[PDB]
Amino acid sequence: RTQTGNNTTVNIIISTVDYLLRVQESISDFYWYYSGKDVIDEQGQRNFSKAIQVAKQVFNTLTEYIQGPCTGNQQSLAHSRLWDAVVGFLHVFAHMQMKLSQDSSQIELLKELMDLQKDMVVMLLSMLEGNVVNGTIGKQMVDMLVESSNNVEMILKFFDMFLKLKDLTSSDTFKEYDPDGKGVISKRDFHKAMESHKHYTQSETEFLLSCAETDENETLDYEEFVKRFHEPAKDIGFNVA
Repeated sequence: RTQTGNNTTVNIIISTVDYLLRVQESISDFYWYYSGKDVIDEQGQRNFSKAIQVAKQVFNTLTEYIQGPCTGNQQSLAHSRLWDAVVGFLHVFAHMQMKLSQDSSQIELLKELMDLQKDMVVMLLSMLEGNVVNGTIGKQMVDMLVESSNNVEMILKFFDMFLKLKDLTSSDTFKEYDPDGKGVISKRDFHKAMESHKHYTQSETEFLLSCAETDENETLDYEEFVKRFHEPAKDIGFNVA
């Protein structure tokens, strides 16, 4: 952050967040390109992977900067332009978290994006390490969240809609629909399960059915479905909470 002895000082902490802000804008533009189109091609999916890797590394560098309650680094990044990058990533996450889930060919991209979200939330947690009551960092973070209100609402609804999935699949009402231990429920019986659960609204039920991949047998493995959509929700949502 500061080279005391040297005549001239260069703020690497601010240069890193400037690069993060540039790369987040690039990712947002590339998403806006790939928004209207139904399916993402292989080249686009690979470019997303490389950009997500770069952003993940930058986030890890920043969180390594701001651990060991480095007060100077924390204050500098609080006054820097990090909040714009965070509010951009929040929008990108909130929309791709709708979009990639419906398609069954973007599982790897979805995992990369949910890992990037976890790292961003970890850096946000490290931002508040050793916080004081009514702190400037807390106030700026609340302002950033308020600016990104809608995206946080959609992310939190997505997380809840899949956190209730474990309770649904471990409930006895599901066991009487599937009395066998094979774990491959039919798509028809799965919809009857969502209807009987009556903890899921019609929109949530139809979205979960759409996001459920089924083979030519018209049956899906609910075990694999929950084992794909539950743990990322759990680990990211715990840090958000």
